[PDB]
Amino acid sequence: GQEIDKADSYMPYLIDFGLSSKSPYSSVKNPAFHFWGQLTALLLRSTRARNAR
RNA sequence: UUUUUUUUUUUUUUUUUUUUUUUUUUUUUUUUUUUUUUUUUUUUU
Repeated sequence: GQEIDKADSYMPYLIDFGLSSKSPYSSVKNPAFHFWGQLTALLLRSTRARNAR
């Protein structure tokens, strides 16, 4: 019920439209996931994931 | 012609000092040369 897959939604602008002030979708709030994700990606020859914090 | 220690004397003989010391240790603290507001490819459509 968060319209995150919907074509033209407000969701992508939750921060700047001031709908939210603490994003659930952020990587700060998703630290473990962000890691494991980028790590696997890197082993799989990603260049994007190379410089991920 | 020599002489054949780039040896030498008079004792001597730590580029040893004793006065006590002896972390080029002080800490009252307090110790990521971390820090928060999201964020977190020196990503772009």
